[PDB]
Amino acid sequence: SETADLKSLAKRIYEAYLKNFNMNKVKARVILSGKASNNPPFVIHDMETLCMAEKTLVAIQNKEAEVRIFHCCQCTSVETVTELTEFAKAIPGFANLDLNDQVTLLKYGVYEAIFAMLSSVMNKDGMLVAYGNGFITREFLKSLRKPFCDIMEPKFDFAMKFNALELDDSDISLFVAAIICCGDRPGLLNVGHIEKMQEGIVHVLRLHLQSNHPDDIFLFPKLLQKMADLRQLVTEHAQLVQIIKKTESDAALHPLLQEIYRDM
Amino acid sequence: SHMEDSETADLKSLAKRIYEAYLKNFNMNKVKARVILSGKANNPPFVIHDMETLCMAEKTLVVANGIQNKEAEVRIFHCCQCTSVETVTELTEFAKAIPGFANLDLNDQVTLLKYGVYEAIFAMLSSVMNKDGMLVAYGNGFITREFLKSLRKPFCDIMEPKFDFAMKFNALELDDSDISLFVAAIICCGDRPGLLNVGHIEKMQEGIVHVLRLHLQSNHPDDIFLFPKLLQKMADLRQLVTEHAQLVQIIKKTESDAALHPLLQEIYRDM
Ligand SMILES: COC(=O)N(CC(=O)O)Cc1cccc(OCc2nc(-c3ccc(Cl)cc3)oc2C)c1
Ligand SMILES: COC(=O)N(CC(=O)O)Cc1cccc(OCc2nc(-c3ccc(Cl)cc3)oc2C)c1
Repeated sequence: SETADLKSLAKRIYEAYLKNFNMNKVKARVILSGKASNNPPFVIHDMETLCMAEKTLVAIQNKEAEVRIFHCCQCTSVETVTELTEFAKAIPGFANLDLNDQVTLLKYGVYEAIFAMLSSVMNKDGMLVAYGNGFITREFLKSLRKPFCDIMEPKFDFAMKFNALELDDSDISLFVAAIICCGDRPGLLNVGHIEKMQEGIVHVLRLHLQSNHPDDIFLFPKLLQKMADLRQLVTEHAQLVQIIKKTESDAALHPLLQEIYRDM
Repeated sequence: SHMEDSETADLKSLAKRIYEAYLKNFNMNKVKARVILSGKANNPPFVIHDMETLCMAEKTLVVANGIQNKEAEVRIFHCCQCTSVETVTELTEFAKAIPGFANLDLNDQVTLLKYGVYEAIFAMLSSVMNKDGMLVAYGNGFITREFLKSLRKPFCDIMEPKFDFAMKFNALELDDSDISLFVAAIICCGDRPGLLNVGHIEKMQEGIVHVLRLHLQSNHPDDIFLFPKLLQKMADLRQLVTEHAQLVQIIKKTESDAALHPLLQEIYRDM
């Protein structure tokens, strides 16, 4: 045993994952079963059901129904950004880094990470919203007017492909941690150590997937591709967001998310 | 007041003569298709969702004589054509059965058909589709939309746009009585280029359009504006077909193992 060091680290990240994230694949897959355990979610398929949801599920009414979704989306992503930061701090090594390195990894990582975890609450028909109490159809999102329907579709594409890997929360913890702890991110200060720290989380991820998915020994290689597809997905997302802000008159970009995009 | 007059018994006759012609000449219809999809029909469809079930399908559904060893995308491509060629035939027989259609100039019979057939195929294709996939092989098969997306460019760009159409179209909750009339109005279009007796064909559409109007008002008095909604769909199909005409040519012009059926070639020549 020298890897007894590593098997440890894997639980430390995954505990941090279970702690700092209210929404997880195992919880999300149980909800959408039909083995609902209590009440099932509430489905949104159009207006009527949307505005019944905007009643019972949120805290708006003045505005068009497209921007309601657009704004609601940011409420969720900001919460998640917060959860992601608390999770980043609970990664061994992350705290040790320059303050301005802790901010940069987080800047370029959070979205790649949001969309990877977003797959957990998506299937082909829709996604789990409002803390898991709601569910909005993919169809409904596509049957919204341009350019707002071009928003969510590409993420569904990603998720279907992603959930085909049939990863679990233990895999997703390490995977997400490999996304945050990335040495590519422009403007890093201690580039060499972030890399040594990456190559370390990458190692445990590789071996974990080999214990958990012996049935596909090439899963890790495939996650490195998904990591690639995520960076493009985010670049793509950056622009669809820019555009909607610089055209659509009632489009309100939260100042935190604005900053994240600043100099994308 | 008044019982039913024969100026409008002529109309329920038309909507009646057309509907039967539709049942006579189309092997697949919306009533059949939904029964097959609910699994309330009795060895149900066979799901295709990967390479294995694709290949193990062609074995027990179509074995390929002159295709056995091609790629996987080009199989679907060719497979698709067998179905549409079989549909054009069914569409032509159905067109011969529309009152007035046989009476038209022989060239006019084939021009209305040239421009109508794809508009009608995709309109009717909606019957065999849901959000997940579509019925294939005379009903006995089923292929995931998912799987059709999970092919490469530009092959996976073919079938998606028709799923967009169909989901919106099926939301109109139309039935075979409506579709029969709608298809007839598609074929009988006074709009199509190079027509030889444009005035009579105009008049002919107008009659079929008028029957469709009142039939929709009867069978769907809950959406009194179903008819206009359907006029929009005609438009949506013209462009769906147009876009489709160009992705086919691309796939012909580029993809070196993409054969276009010679009947379909002729059809496409000039759109
Ligand atoms: C611009 O919006 C986005 O596409 N995103 C937010 C961002 O850029 O920060 C991406 C994104 C990230 C995470 C989740 C997300 O969508 C969640 C989400 N939540 C709703 C919604 C609408 C009404 C009610 Cl009552 C409840 C929920 O819709 C959606 C798509 C969307
Ligand atoms: C070029 O092919 C096409 O996209 N089309 C044909 C054409 O243009 O004439 C459009 C089209 C028209 C009508 C139906 C259609 O889809 C039927 C269809 N049938 C299959 C298939 C594949 C393997 C097996 Cl074993 C069985 C069936 O796939 C598809 C899409 C597709």
